[PDB]
Amino acid sequence: QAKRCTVIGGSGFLGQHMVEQLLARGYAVNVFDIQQGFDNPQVRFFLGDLCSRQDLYPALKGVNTVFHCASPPNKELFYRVNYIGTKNVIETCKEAGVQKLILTSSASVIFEPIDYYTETKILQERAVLGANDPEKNFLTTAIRPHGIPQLVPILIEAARNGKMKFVIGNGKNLVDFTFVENVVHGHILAAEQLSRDSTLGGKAFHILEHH
Amino acid sequence: NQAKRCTVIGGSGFLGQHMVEQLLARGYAVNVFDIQQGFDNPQVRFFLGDLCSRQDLYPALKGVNTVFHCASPPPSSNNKELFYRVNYIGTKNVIETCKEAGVQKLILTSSASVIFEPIDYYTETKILQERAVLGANDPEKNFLTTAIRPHGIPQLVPILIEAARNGKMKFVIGNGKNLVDFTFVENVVHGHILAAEQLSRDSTLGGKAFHILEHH
Repeated sequence: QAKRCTVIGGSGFLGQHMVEQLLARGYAVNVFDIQQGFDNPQVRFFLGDLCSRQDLYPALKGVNTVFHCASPPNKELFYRVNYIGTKNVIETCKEAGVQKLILTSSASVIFEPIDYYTETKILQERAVLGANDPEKNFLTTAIRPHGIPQLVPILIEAARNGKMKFVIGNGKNLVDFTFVENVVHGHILAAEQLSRDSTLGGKAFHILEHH
Repeated sequence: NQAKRCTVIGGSGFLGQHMVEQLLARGYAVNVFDIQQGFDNPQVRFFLGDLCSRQDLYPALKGVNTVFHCASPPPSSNNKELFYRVNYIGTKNVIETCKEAGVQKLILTSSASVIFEPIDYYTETKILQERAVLGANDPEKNFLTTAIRPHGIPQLVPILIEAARNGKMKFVIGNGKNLVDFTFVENVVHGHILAAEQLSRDSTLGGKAFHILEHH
């Protein structure tokens, strides 16, 4: 019964899709943002600032996964949204008895000049990854898609030990997917695979291609 | 400039095709070793023969700086021992001819499914082929090797790969505005090339496998 979830940034470019893919999978999606980006069926929309617990908790109690995707299109404007409000997303994900928080960070963070927007995406990710807590039944994960600047990682070493963990999917069904749709399929697969293996907990993750 | 000479073993193939077209754009000399002459262009010396023959192959490599190997049989063939011929033994012969001609770097085009360690004998040969190639990284001899692992030259596919704590994961930077236009194949070529132009700057990348991130 507990396969319910919630998207922060559902009014964004990616949240839109996140929800889309998520409903098809058979999921009671709840959307939380500051505006109403569009209308959709079977998705209770919640509105409010993410920095406020008081405007947020209504949107989280009941669900077992939170997809945090929020990001604006400026220090305080970048600091408060990605840092201050994420710490509140962490604080009230615990209160509302959520079990699985999936952060949508970037790929620029693998760079250790780095802009300020990315200064806040490392701060954010660390926060989210720091809060991994299998004991209090709270597993967090970060996912690094590129884009939604002018420097991007093309290739990543795959350690020859098999020391690195990796997420497996079935590409026979997603033969028709687009770039954005693969960013979502990434978030979801980790999400549902967190529910089996707590040792994805704490880990950032890059997305691979599939022809 | 005798450091821009380089050869695309398997250069008549679909990936090989694009490999040479892009490598001509950045001012490389390109021999091409394969079997047929595929789709030709009057700026390439298309050698050809047998991949496993020391002597078909040596003239194709003598004089050049960088070898780009991507000669793999179609995984659809399922001629079991063919995969063992071409991917394994052939590559060994690639490896030694590359040392027998003092070739500086070798970029092998691997398979993303070699990460799966009920698997195709194909992939098993693909793993053999990479341990060899990555096992011949002799920085002192100044022979440097890598393998790139593309996905579409299939029941299981790797969607996500753990990013390490810090430092224990190498990566190749690109300038991600000129390649929003590139097709998938064009980017995969731009991957091997950047690998190669970086194996010169840092000997750190030698002996290491790579996957291809999603973009554009």
